[PDB]
Amino acid sequence: ATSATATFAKTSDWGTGFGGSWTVKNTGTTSLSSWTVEWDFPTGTKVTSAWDATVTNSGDHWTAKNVGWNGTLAPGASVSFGFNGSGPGSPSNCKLNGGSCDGTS
Repeated sequence: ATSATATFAKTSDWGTGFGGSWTVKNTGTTSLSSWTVEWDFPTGTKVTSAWDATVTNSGDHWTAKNVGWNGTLAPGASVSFGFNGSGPGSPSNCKLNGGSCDGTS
């Protein structure tokens, strides 16, 4: 609502592998620049490969960025990015844009 919102989704899991599908939507807020969605991966999990989004890691915390080098986007738009990780696929602590996430957590 009058801001940036995101939601978690499932792509496809093959036995032990799972396909993460995050949804990013920036509408309402002023002119944007880039979207950075990060979360905590307590349970045995790790993004082995990421597409359309550079997923990084740091100990027990993870983050996903795409325009972290240009940061040039409009105040209104919607984009999604998927990836493949080895584990359950049940991420938590959905915080993006410095602590922001609706319709999920």
